[PDB]
Amino acid sequence: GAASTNQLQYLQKVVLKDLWKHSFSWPFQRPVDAVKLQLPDYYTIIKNPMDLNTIKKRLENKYYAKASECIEDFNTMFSNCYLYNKPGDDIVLMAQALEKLFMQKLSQMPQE
Repeated sequence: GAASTNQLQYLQKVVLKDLWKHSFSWPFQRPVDAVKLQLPDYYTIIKNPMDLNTIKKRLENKYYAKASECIEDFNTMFSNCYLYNKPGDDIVLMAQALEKLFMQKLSQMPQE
């Protein structure tokens, strides 16, 4: 698009796709529905919420001027999970496995 054109493509076609395909991705695919999940404090504690669909649509809409802004959103998805929940929680173990895959794919991203 503009800055980091091949890198934004990689984030969309490799990183996002491979995280989505991962079997643990489903709790991270859409914004947390705090009414349906009965979590009235979720959006009190998490002020920068992020999910894979928001990243997907942002990439589709060319929202990111550079790849680092998209990487920030991926990292925020994980950090929000560890902030809201506790060690040993099922959602935290799922996030950790996804984050390990994310770090592999990010490490393989070709330079600009």
